[PDB]
Amino acid sequence: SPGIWQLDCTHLEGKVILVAVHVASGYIEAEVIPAETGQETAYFLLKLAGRWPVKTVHTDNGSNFTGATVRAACDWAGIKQEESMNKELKKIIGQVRDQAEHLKTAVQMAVFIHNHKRKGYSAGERIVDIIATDIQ
Amino acid sequence: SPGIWQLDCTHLEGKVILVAVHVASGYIEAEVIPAETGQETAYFLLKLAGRWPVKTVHTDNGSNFTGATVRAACDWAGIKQESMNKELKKIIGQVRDQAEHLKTAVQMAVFIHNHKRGYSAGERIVDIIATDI
Ligand SMILES: OC[C@@H]1COc2ccccc2C1
Ligand SMILES: OC[C@@H]1COc2ccccc2C1
Ligand SMILES: [Cl-]
Ligand SMILES: [Cl-]
Repeated sequence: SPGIWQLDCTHLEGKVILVAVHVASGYIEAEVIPAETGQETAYFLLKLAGRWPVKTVHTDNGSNFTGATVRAACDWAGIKQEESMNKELKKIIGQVRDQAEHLKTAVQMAVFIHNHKRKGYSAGERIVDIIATDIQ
Repeated sequence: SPGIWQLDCTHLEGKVILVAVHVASGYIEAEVIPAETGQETAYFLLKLAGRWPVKTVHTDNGSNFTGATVRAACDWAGIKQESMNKELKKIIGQVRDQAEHLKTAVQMAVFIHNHKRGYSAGERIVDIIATDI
């Protein structure tokens, strides 16, 4: 389904990365966040939902999903709750880590490479095709 | 034209907001940044280009575009530098009180702008890009 995303966390270098995958396409949005808290998780969900039509997010249901602020953000945005990438994404982060001072910039180089890679169609072309198909 | 974006800056509450508009659809990505510098601008362009197929960005050509780091980010990403805004500050206005931080109001405003509807800016951008594919 076009509105279904999976959010997972991954840790690198003492920092927390949130990785959202659009399940049907393999497109990703990812960010380094200062801490895995309710407030940061809510803000990430708000940003994601402002950019793509997010109906359902599959999460690990952990501690940063149980609070008032996340619940409020999901409610406000119209979002409901209901494997390879974390490792591949880390592999690309690995490949590019030295070219940037900051982990955040390496992570965004990795999002770029992941979504443009053509192995065919890229994940970028796949997401837009599946959503344009749904609108029509 | 599907790969053409316009980036501008706007200032509110002592902070700097970067607003990228996909010119053919009116779809926006926007962020609050800690300063209008070469490094923050290059990182914003890198994020944008990893999410949407950005071929050309129209900028104001100011100081934060003249440096080594922006030039490098645009080169690396394949970007060249050859209405949907005033509304934004007005939506930020409407939602400002519901968020402690300006950043969260700006992202409420991006959501509202892109979802408002016979098509939203979100539907228009995906229609335009799917067609070009
Ligand atoms: O009422 C929830 C709104 C919209 O989403 C967020 C996200 C993070 C922090 C605050 C809020 C307020
Ligand atoms: O060498 C350019 C790359 C890709 O983009 C950015 C953006 C900000 C800072 C460094 C870099 C490295
Ligand atoms: Cl998480
Ligand atoms: Cl600017």
